[PDB]
Amino acid sequence: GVVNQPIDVTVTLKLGGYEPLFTMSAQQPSIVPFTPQAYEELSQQFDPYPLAMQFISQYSPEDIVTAQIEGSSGALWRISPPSRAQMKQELYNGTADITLRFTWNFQRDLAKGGTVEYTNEKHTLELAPNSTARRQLAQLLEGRPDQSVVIPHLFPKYIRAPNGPEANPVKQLQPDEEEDYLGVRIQLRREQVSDFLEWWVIELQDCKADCNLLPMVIFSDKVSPPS
Repeated sequence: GVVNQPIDVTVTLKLGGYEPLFTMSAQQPSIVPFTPQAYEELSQQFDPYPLAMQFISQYSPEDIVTAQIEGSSGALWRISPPSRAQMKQELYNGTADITLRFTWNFQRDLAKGGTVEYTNEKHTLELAPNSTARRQLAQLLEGRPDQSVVIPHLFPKYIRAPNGPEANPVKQLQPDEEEDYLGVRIQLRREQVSDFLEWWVIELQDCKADCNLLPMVIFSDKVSPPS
């Protein structure tokens, strides 16, 4: 088989039908293949768990990458003034759930082999009305720069990029599913020029050394040569 490494990893964070808060596309050299050191460290992390190790042993270091996703959105927030107001009101006053969606889409090079260029999926959370996170997110719109909100269980760190179009978080490494996804801290950045440019910034809640990066670990099944 042939290594089938993503050449683009694109992720988004979107609240309801509002203009997406955060978009980012990682490409070379932000897509970092595992070294034997990385593979050893991953193996040490999951050593106590035979199920996890059985999954990991199916992959060579070359089959695994860390997408070092920049947490500052790649684009200015596009939202119109009335929709920004509607979003604030819905967050605060809405009586229905509001969906928060984190998407990922991995592009592959078909010239190497394989048949399915993109493989993707998403994780969604329903933010209940009047919930603390929902009110805190709404509060960020007031533009106090020191403020933030943590959304628990939003970022699936370990994802498989198989030959087919559906890229699921790896259950063997995240056996409690959503409960094993990482918390994400969200902030709104503003620069004075509707008299402010706005963009959103996310980081892993427990980030330490490189809070600007959200490292997504992607296991790619090998592919057959082209035909």
